[PDB]
Amino acid sequence: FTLIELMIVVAIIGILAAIAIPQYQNYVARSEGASALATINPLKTTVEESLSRGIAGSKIKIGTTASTATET
Amino acid sequence: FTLIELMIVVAIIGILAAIAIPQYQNYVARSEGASALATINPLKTTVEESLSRGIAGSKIKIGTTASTATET
Repeated sequence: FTLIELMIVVAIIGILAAIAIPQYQNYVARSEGASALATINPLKTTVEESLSRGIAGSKIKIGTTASTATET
Repeated sequence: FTLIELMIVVAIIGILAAIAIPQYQNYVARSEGASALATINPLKTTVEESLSRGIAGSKIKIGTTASTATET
C-alpha cells in the first residue's frame, strides 16, 4: 500500500460525495394531494346517487356496514 | 577495523539522514473530513424518508434502538 494509492481513494471518495440532492418533499406532497383527491372523488357518485334515489342526506354515512334500502 | 572504514560509515549515516520529510497532517485532515462527510451523508436518506412517511421530526433520533412505526 502506497500513500498515493490512499490519497487517490480519498480524492475519489470526496468526488463521489458532493452529489447535489434536489428537493423531494414537493413530489411527496403533490402525490399525497393526488391520492387524497382520488380517494374522495368516487364518494361524489355515492352521495349523488343516494340523493337521487331519495335516501336522506343524514343517512349517507361512511363505513363498511352493509347499506340497506334506507341507509347508504 | 580501520578509521577509513568507520569514517565512511559515519558519512553514509549522515547521508542516509537528511531525507526531507514533507507535510503529512494535511493528508490526515483531508481524510478525516472525507470520513466524517461519508459517515453523516447516508443520514440524509433516513431523515428524508422518515419525514416523507409522516414520522415527526422530533421522533427521528440517533441510536441502535429498533425503530418502531412512530419512531425512527
